Amino acid sequence: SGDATRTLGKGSQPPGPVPEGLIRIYSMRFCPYSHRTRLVLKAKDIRHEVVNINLRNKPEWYYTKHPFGHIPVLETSQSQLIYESVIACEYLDDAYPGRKLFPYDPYERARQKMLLELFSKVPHLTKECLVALRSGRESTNLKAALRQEFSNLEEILEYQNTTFFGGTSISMIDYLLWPWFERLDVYGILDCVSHTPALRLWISAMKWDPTVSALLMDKSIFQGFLNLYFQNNPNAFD
Amino acid sequence: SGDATRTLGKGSQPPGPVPEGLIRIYSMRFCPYSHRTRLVLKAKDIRHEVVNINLRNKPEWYYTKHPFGHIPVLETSQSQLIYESVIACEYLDDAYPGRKLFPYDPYERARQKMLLELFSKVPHLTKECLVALRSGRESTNLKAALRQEFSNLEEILEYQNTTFFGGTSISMIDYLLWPWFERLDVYGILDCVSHTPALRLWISAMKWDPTVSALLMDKSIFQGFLNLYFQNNPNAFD
Ligand SMILES: *SC[C@H](NC(=O)CC[C@H](N)C(=O)O)C(=O)NCC(=O)O
Ligand SMILES: *SC[C@H](NC(=O)CC[C@H](N)C(=O)O)C(=O)NCC(=O)O
Repeated sequence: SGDATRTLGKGSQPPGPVPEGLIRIYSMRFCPYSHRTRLVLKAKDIRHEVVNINLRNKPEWYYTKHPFGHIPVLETSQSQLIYESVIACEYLDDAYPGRKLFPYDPYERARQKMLLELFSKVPHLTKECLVALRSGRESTNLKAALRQEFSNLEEILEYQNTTFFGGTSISMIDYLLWPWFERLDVYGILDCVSHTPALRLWISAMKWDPTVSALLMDKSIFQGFLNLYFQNNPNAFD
Repeated sequence: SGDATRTLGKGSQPPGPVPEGLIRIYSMRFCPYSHRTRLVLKAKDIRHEVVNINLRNKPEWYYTKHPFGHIPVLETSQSQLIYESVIACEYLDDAYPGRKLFPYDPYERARQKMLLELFSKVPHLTKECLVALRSGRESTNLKAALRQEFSNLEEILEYQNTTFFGGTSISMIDYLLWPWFERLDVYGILDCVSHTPALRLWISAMKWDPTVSALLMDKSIFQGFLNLYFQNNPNAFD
């Protein structure tokens, strides 16, 4: 919600300076790391501007935002740059008022970061699973590894006996995990959660969250992206 | 300072419960990750107990502190477990009063975490360098890679024109990086900072810090450790 604009690529005008009272995020519509920070921006009700970046043909000026041209990057009114999706999310939460997403209790807050670490293998595994399916490979081994990681997550929800990873209602950790879980269906690996019932309840509960729901990707647009993407078609990155 | 005790290994008595008003850290005298958390414990003047763990022959009960028996682990009076050195350090800083090690400003705090990420390749590279030297390998390539990482760090200090990574005086980020820098000499890779003058000034400045100085390892004990270690001698882990 609010990121439906053409990407800027090589030869594009850099945006103006960030206006006072706004923060800016450099994103890309299909990037799960950027998705994570956009969820936090929305959930916290932060006034912001989304600038999409062309990852195949990056604007030369974009390397002045991140030395390797990665996304997400946050850029403030005072010229300050913040990156790593997790560092970005955490900064957003501390810097801005209203709803607090991380717990106040130091221990509870640490627990969520520990849960974040337990999840660390999932992003690259889902990616490897996708790449395998998209080349026609019998990706039984990667799926088996993903299922294990998801079993590790299931045991947390199951032990805590709460709907969300951080308790009875949604919080920071839930948004941090969300984007890869949204992608399972289109990735073709929704079956990797067939054995994890609390994860499946969590997925349902997440979709009902105002913020999660507002930012849900259109499934058919996303399928088109993946087709162009795996053909290395420049149109994917627009 | 305060970690000069025999390690507990297989068949060892587990320690009692953590007494009210104390936090406990599971460590090992030569572990750089644990060293990081001990520096924070000391710097914050936190009342604590250090329990050393035998990494070659782990106590069976230790898997009830960390599922893979890693260190450091913090254990509280209320039975709570916190791990990952960085998560531990961060929790310590938020939970305990007096001197604050991370900056108060959200942006400045985020910057330090960004500096921590820039440093991320250094631990395993220094380890690979050590392993290479200790088997008699012409480790020119690993040293070249380490030197690059150290050049990346030098440019930060140089751009900021301050002694410490977080400013004119010592702070959290400095303690987080410290342990690998202490180890360069005994590792045999002190020459990998020959080209980085602010890093070398920083190293000198760090050694003068009350906390850093208090926890400095004895060089000859450490050489003995490495000899036993690379011989897979059980005595290394005592
Ligand atoms: S989704 C696009 C890529 N983003 C990242 O992999 C950021 C990961 C960070 N670790 C994080 O923010 O958490 C991306 O920037 N791809 C462009 C590239 O050239 O790598
Ligand atoms: S120094 C001993 C080892 N510790 C770690 O590698 C912890 C690293 C974490 N990422 C961190 O705390 O930052 C260790 O626990 N070795 C024992 C083993 O069997 O791996």
